[PDB]
Amino acid sequence: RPTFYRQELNKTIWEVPERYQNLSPVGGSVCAAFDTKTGLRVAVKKLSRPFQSIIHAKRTYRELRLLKHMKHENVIGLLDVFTPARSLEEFNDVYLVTHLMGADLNNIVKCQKLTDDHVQFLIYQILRGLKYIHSADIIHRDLKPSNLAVNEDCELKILDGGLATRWYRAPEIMLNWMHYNQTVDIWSVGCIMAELLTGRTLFPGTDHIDQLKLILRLVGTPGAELLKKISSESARNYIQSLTQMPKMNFANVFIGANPLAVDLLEKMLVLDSDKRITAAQALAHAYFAQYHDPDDEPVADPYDQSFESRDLLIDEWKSLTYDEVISFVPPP
Ligand SMILES: C[S@](=O)c1ccc(-c2nc(-c3ccc(F)cc3)c(-c3ccncc3)[nH]2)cc1
Repeated sequence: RPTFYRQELNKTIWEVPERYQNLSPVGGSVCAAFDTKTGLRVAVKKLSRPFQSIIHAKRTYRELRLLKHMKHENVIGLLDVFTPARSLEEFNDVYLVTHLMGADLNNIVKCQKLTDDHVQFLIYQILRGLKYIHSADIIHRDLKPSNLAVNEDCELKILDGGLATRWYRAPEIMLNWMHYNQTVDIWSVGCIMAELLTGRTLFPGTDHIDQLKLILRLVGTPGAELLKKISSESARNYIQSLTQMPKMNFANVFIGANPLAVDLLEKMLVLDSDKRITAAQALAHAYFAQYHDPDDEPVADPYDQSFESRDLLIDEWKSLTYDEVISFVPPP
């Protein structure tokens, strides 16, 4: 058990091992710091109010559980996990530690003008991660350009993968729809890609209903085929109210962009989550011909998420977590 300094950063206080030095605020709370033990730069995240509510406490175990599982180049994982306390009784803090990344993808579309080859590498990467994630039966639900960490290199990893702007949500999340599927991430990836290629937000909706309008001026109103599946004597309904729309040509909507890419968008941005192309499929798409390599798009171990499915007490969750903290084996 390592020696910990203590120091205060802004209002938040910080209690970490000496192997990390230079703690430096990037944004619970994140600091950039130097890992003497490996001499690589890292991100230390101090979880906010870990075991406040049951809703926090479970959320804590979830985050630790996921991060412990994520072993994949395109997906944030755990270098170190640590608590200052010793024995169960003191335990009320959790700092998570990963490879520092230092820019997110929203400060890229706001810097650069990006090449087609850029979106290529970048989107491939997103789908590389996605696909490992989906293979564990986890669904992101919030992919958006601020959950994608990119380092100076143009390397990218997926942040917050399975913890949870309306702009990147599949329509089926904006219609609640309590029980959908993994292709919701695909919709987002479309929204991200479109914007990477064009420099403007695809669907900058002002609220939840404006957004289903914006989506519709593009992908068009649903065929009686899809309409039937909307669970409503009237939640339905509510769509057909709003005028009937031409499905626009992605080709013009997206003039100038590589037509491989545009064909790819036509398949991600499909109103019907059954006809939405999967992660593993979209990587076999020509757009990624440069990068693709079947024998290098790895799946994940199966992920145990029955825990999700049950009501424990604060005391029961903080205990399980602590089990997770001390049971932690670091990588290579
Ligand atoms: C969705 S909100 O925009 C949001 C922003 C940042 C983060 C966010 N969480 C982390 C973070 C840090 C350490 C971990 F172990 C896990 C995640 C980072 C991070 C990781 C590596 N290098 C720089 C920053 N960014 C999570 C949510």
